[PDB]
Amino acid sequence: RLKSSCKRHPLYVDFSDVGWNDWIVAPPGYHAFYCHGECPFPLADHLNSTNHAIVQTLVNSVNSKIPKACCVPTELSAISMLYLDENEKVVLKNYQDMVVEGCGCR
Amino acid sequence: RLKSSCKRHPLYVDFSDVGWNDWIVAPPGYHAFYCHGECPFPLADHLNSTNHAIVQTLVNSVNSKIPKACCVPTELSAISMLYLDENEKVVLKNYQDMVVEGCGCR
Repeated sequence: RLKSSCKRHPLYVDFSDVGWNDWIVAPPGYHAFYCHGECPFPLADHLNSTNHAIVQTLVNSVNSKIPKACCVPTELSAISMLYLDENEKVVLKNYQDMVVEGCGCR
Repeated sequence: RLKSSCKRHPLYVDFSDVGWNDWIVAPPGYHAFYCHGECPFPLADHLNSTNHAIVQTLVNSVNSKIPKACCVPTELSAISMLYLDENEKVVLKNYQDMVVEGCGCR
């Protein structure tokens, strides 16, 4: 766990490995992706940072006791899941914030 | 840099230390705060996590090559700043995402 600038990485999630296939009927898993990568001080353009992230990035370069801005997901999307609630009812719900579309520094 | 659950920490930022007092007339600095703290697998309630964060937290507990959800700011607020643009014009602008109100796992 350590690499260049903040970016999106591939990550398929199998519901059976995380023990969710018990309640999630479908899909069996999904391409979720994830974010990772240092948020540099010279602030990459392409990479987006909130004003706070920028302020913190700068402070960090003049004082290291303060952490750099983290590389988290900034753009997400949803996926459908057919599952069974606590009462064994079959539900088809559209779950938000499941897939990482874009990454950024925050 | 290493502590318990994700939480907000105090952080005053002096524009002179980060070399911004040159263009920012006022204020001289401000209480920005910052976020830090591990995002545990048993997922603290009070602490908020996106669906993705939850999925990633879980994966992480069954595979460590994948990073835990990061502790970033989830609720921010703005502050006013009187500054001078590139043309030496005095501007009073309300800058968004400057202050960390709440923290979370993403």
